[PDB]
Amino acid sequence: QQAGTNTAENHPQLQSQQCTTSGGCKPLSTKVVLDSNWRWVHSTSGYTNCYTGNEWDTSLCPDGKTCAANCALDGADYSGTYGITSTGTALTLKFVTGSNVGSRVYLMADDTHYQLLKLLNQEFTFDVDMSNLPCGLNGALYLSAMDADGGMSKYPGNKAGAKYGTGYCDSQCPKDIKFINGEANVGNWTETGSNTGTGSYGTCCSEMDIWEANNDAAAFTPHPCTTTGQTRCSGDDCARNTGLCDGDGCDFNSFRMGDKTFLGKGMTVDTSKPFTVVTQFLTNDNTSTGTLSEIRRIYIQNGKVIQNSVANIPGVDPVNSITDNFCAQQKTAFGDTNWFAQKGGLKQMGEALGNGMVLALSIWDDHAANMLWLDSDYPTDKDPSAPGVARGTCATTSGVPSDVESQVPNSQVVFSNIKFGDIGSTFSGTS
Ligand SMILES: OC[C@@H]1[C@@H](O[C@@H]2O[C@H](CO)[C@@H](O)[C@H](O)[C@H]2O)[C@H](O)[C@@H](O)c2nccn21
Ligand SMILES: *[C@@H]1O[C@H](CO)[C@@H](O)[C@H](O)[C@H]1NC(C)=O
Repeated sequence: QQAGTNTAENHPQLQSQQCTTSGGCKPLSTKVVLDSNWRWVHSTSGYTNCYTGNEWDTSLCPDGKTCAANCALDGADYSGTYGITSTGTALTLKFVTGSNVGSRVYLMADDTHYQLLKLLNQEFTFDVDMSNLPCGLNGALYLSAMDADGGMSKYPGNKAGAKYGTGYCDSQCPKDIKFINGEANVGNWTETGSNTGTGSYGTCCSEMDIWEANNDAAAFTPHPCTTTGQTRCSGDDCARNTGLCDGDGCDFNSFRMGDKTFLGKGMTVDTSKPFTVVTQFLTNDNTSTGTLSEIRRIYIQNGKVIQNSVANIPGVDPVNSITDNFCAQQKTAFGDTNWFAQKGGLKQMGEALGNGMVLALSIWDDHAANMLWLDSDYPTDKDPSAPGVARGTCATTSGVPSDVESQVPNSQVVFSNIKFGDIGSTFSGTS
């Protein structure tokens, strides 16, 4: 895609902190940038749309390469169009803004580079307010193995780069991404919604879901892929689980793991109020070259340090962190194939983490499964009483996009106090 000039692109500021054991925490002047899929796409020589609603202009975009040459991504009115605002340290992502639904942004080191986080033997910490984020919604904070420049160096067809949020990929190998590898994904374009469609290509990469949640339920989930970095896929390579990527991931959702009173409104982690979420990525030898061996989670709310809930499933060790063993036990017990292990487990996830990954923050609803996998029973044809079926208390009728968009359009998530660095250094304790 080309870079458009009709609308100035000003990235909202979102300060983060980098922390070390000896030096404590220091501010970084990071910013956020809207993902390219949400942007206006128009002719380089004017104002004519290359994409309107859910279809491409066949004149400007008769094929992927011609499209990318003819078409520019342009600047965004963050608040006005997409309901994205920042105080400078707190990011608010609103659900529905006019005809726009949801958003995704990436943390930037500067105006043309994503911040590249390397979190092996490190921790990531943030605050979240989900008080206005109900059933059916997902306020997500996660890592994707994108390139810092959004693919600009890799793909001659992409002259827009990170400044315009290009180069997305994740473990779902999404085919609804409009620009991939510097070409518009116009092949066999198929409408899937009023403003969405899919093309013949997907874009795959390893993904660490630090946070996927609403005020009813939350999950953290590593997703390894056999690839290395952002990879365009075709055919069965795009297929979830059987292809390049572990789309299911190895998830830890406290409720799914058999503790139904740990997280939610008025629970130990009280989702009706803001709280702090710490995620630590431990290696076997406590070095940044070691193998990722454990993902720990600690919560802080009202000054109280809250350890992660314990798994309570027959045939699963009662642990409270993600490990390769936990993952094998959980998959066996829930009846899910361990695609996680097949794609290389924590070691592969950690290799991705070590290579550096981009922070994404997003609010979305779910046209495929109504977010039932997050906060309800899933699959909808399995016995709810079976280990792993029940993930939340939301009704199985919840999360229909047309429903939530009508019913709770002003839902929002607020992500704040972003910090990362040495294990045990982004928060402190005392008696
Ligand atoms: O909830 C755990 C997974 C779930 O993956 C989840 O899908 C979501 C939608 O793509 C992703 O955002 C999550 O990161 C992923 O872990 C599968 O979509 C579901 O079919 C299933 N069945 C059993 C497990 N799971
Ligand atoms: C690594 O650190 C953990 C603390 O989280 C400690 O229990 C363990 O003994 C350490 N391992 C080595 C080899 O230093």
